[PDB]
Amino acid sequence: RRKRTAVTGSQTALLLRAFEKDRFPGIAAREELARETGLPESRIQIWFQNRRARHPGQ
Repeated sequence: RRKRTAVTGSQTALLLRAFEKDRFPGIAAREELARETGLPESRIQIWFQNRRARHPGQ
């Protein structure tokens, strides 16, 4: 178990917008999102994975 990352409302909103542009960001795009959101890139990867599995689109 790693410590569960607290994702804020504003962070979620920014991730949802990037998801609309590309559902499979590569590591460079994820590192950009990491810098923009404050989340570690590793956590952005997991966020996108879960999003794809649970709420694709909309």
